[PDB]
Amino acid sequence: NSNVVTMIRAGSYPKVNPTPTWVRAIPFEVSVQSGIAFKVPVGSLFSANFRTDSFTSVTVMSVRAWTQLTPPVNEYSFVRLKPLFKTGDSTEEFEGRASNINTRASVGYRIPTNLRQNTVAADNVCEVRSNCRQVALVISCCFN
Amino acid sequence: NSNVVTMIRAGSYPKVNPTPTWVRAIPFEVSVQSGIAFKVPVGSLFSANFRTDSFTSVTVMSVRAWTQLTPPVNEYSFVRLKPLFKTGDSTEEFEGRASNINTRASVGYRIPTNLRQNTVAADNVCEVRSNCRQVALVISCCFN
Amino acid sequence: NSNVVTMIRAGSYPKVNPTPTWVRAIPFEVSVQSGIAFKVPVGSLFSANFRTDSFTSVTVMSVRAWTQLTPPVNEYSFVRLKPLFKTGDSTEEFEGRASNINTRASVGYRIPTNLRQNTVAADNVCEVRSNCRQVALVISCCFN
Amino acid sequence: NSNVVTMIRAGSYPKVNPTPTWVRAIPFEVSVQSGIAFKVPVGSLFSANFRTDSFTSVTVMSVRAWTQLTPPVNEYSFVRLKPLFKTGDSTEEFEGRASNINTRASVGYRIPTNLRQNTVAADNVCEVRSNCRQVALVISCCFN
Amino acid sequence: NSNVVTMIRAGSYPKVNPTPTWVRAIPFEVSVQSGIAFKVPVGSLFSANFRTDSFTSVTVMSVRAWTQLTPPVNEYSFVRLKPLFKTGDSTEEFEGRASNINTRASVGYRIPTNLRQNTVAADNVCEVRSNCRQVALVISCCFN
Amino acid sequence: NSNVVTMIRAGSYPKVNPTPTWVRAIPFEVSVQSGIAFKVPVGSLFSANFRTDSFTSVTVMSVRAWTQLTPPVNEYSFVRLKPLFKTGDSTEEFEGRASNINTRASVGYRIPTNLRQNTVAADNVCEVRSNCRQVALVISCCFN
Amino acid sequence: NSNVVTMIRAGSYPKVNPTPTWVRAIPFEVSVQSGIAFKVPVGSLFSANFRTDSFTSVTVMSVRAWTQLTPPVNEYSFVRLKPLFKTGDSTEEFEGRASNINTRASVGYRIPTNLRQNTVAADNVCEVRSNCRQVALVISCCFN
RNA sequence: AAAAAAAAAA
RNA sequence: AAAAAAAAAA
RNA sequence: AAAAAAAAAA
RNA sequence: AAAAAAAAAA
RNA sequence: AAAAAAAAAA
RNA sequence: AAAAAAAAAA
RNA sequence: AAAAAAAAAA
RNA sequence: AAAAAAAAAA
RNA sequence: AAAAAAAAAA
RNA sequence: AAAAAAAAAA
RNA sequence: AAAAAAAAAA
RNA sequence: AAAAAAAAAA
RNA sequence: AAAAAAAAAA
RNA sequence: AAAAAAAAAA
Ligand SMILES: [Mg+2]
Repeated sequence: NSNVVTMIRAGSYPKVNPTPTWVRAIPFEVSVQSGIAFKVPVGSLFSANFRTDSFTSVTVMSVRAWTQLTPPVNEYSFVRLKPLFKTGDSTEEFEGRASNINTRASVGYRIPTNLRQNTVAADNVCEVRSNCRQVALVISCCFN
Repeated sequence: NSNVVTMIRAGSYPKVNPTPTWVRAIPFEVSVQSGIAFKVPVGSLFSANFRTDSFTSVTVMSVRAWTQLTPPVNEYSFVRLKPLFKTGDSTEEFEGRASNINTRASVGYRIPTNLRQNTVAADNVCEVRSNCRQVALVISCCFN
Repeated sequence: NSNVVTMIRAGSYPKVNPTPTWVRAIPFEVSVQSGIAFKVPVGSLFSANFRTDSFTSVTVMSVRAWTQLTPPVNEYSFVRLKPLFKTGDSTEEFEGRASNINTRASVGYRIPTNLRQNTVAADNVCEVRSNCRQVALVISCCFN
Repeated sequence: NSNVVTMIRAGSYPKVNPTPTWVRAIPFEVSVQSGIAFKVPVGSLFSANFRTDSFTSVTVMSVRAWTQLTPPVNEYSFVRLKPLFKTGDSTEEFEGRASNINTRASVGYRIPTNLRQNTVAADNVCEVRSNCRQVALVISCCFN
Repeated sequence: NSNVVTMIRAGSYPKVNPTPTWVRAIPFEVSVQSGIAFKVPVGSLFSANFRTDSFTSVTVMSVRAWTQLTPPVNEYSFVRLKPLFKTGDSTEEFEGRASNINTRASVGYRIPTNLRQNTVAADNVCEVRSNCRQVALVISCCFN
Repeated sequence: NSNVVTMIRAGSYPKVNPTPTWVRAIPFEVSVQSGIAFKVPVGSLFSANFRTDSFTSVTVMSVRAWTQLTPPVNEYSFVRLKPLFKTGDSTEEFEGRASNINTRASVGYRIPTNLRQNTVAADNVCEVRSNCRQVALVISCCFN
Repeated sequence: NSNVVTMIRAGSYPKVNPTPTWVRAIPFEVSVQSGIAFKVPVGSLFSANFRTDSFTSVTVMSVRAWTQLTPPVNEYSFVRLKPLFKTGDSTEEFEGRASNINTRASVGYRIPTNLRQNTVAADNVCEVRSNCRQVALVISCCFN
């Protein structure tokens, strides 16, 4: 291959965009109480910690959740997700349970194309229920 | 295709990275004086205006330059690029000229693999000369 | 085939969901006045009569309508449907007419993928007009 | 694909059913005492928690069971299932044991076609034995 | 081919619609001031000048823009487009620049299927920025 | 498919037309006396009710007619169409009759290419005769 | 194709005929009394209402008949045709009956080649019988 | 499956 | 015969 | 797709 | 042999 | 079926 | 390469 | 894709 | 059409 | 050449 | 997919 | 990749 | 191996 | 030779 | 015979 700088024969000025979209997998944790649902706010996805603080909207594609701390004594971990939407909340309760007490439970759901509109910081993604005090989420989304 | 949320059968917690790399084409302008070379600082690529203020290093891959304002009366636009590098500056003067007084002049150079190390805000990309008072740059780079 | 119970060699505890989605064709009637349009509420679709009282949202896919009573003397039955949407109402008036006075008139419309968002009880599906005093609807939808 | 509503050329009024059947996998737990068998009532499957409170009969196809709490000290989890039938109870004791003390034990059984009649709330599905204080069941059935 | 009127053997009365949908490319102009973004209202698309005054909703599919007057002295024309959405505004700034001072600058963007819902007169399509005092827009859209 | 807005690399300003042509099937009704021909005016086709009030000309391609009310006692419906043209009226009498007293009569005629000139609101399409007091027309035409 | 008049290189004066033959399907109605046969006169086919008043002879090829008014209460329509010929009358009674009280009855017969001689106004085609007071006839014939 | 009108593309 | 939902399986 | 009547053509 | 108009057919 | 002049096209 | 108009030809 | 100048190689 | 980054899949 | 909307057809 | 035990069949 | 339930379709 | 976003190429 | 129940296997 | 740098070309 080349070992020196070489000339590019550029032409006209291209179409440009200083502030493009970005397809991402955002990891973050939320704290949960026993037997009480926690609504996950979209605003959690806008943070300098993720290089995403310059965005104001995001299109969520899929949501996956793991338990992040150990469960109560005698119990296996579990986590439930209930999808939420601005045009109408769901009542599905997708649930995963561990089969080894020392292991995370996990579950996720995919959002269909007809429901992939933008959300803003004030919106919510889903409700989380778990017998563990922390749940780790990984959300796949397109920032725009 | 599906019209409702569906279950994902997630497994172990994956490898994650909250602060990933980003391949970009960054557009910005600089002011140049007649007969005086202008050193383009790498720090210009780190700005909230480009969603890149969270990075501190970047690997520049190629530089393209267009004249941005009209040339002096009776002349055609021209722009020159001289590559700069921390381990040793170049003396090439890649030059483009307009063939129509009303049109931009353009030129670019590609940086070879063996010279694609990181730069930081205090470093310089290249020297620009032009008979126009502004030059528009589009730099292809990998933020990391 | 087997005539007795046989063992299943079950494995880890699976992903579960106690409240799944349901793809349905719901049949109900509405009362129509002459010359006056009737707005069909989405809330009609949530009812123990359909096994759907546990849902709060629904994604409507297609609407079909039939006249359910005889037309006025000398007339042939007709029915019109005007689609309604929360992001903006349509002005189409899909219309079916009977070619035999003793026969139902019918018409339907399909909602495109890009408009299949959720609707809740307070929302409306469409407007119905008819010269018959009742209209029977069958709505294809996904409860979620 | 289409971006707007389009007409459907509906025909005669179709055959309809407002209360269809539903093929389901229902997950619930039961409390078990040491040394004592627990009869699992069919009535557990009818509940608003499963969107099934509108059904009065169900045809059970297969039963699967997992231990839901940790076993006694020094022991590995186990669970046994004895199938029950209105025309005559079985004496099989399908049994699963854990090979890791921290792991659920599991077992299931399939009901043959010739024994898939309806069962109502007063009937029983099976007997459960376990050295763990709770057992999680998933039952595959057709509500009708 | 035939030179006279001939008979059609028509059948039963068909499904009809007196107010159908219309796929269109609407051309119009907006006035913009330097350094100020102009929000383009959807209501611009409803006008007798386009035969569209009888619609109240539209699904926007793509937006293209051109500069419509000459740029300031010594400058090349430019135009930026920032998409707007009811469910959440974007921060992209799609930009095109002229390479001959006597030529229009142009740029455009396409709206994805998941974001093609309806918009009414009070909604906005996008923000426009330019150094030219007028910008010509051509919007591909579906009136319904 | 794509889930976010993407750039279009627009070129030169295209050819545009804010007021285009429209191929339509227009349904309307006319009142008829027994034994008396009714001349159907072309102006019926220009109406806000059809989104056509901005057109002043139209090219009729085909005419189809149905009886719209029940026939006199003891009779079967019938309907006759006689084409009219500015350059010379026809004397054809295309006729349809019902074979069931409860059923619409219908007939149609196609206009040949050499006769597809423009007509204006003061022109006439055809003559209608029927033993029913109302006739329903569906005209296929091109508005220009 | 050509858009202007063009020359024909005509030759010798051709064979001509100002009064050609005409294959036609003539529709007309006759009045019938209960229990009485009606002889259909051939003269009914020579009329300005059919553009045939310039013919004095006709060759009848086939005869079809429909009932034209409702039958008496409780009865289904029927119609009978008995062919008549100048060289000798038939005694067949081709009959058709309705299977729905509201629909027309119909029947017809074909005249074989050996019997297709000319007929004039004073001749008869056939005898009609019917329990309906009017019968509609369509006769396929060659005017010469 | 072919065609006309409007839209969009390689 | 293809595709979407819930269930079951090699 | 075949046949009759009228028209036109290689 | 191909086409238009009227008629008839599988 | 080939060619020239004017027009129009993929 | 196909077509229209004028011309010319086997 | 072919050629010249400089460099490197099987 | 090939390659790099992020995302997603059999 | 493929697709959407309106129209027409075997 | 092959085999042993019990059952059943062309 | 095959089969059962509810939905939709050529 | 197929797809989306950003980049680059024939 | 195909199938059901129990057992054993690549 | 393949490649890099500079030049020139279809
Ligand atoms: Mg009937």
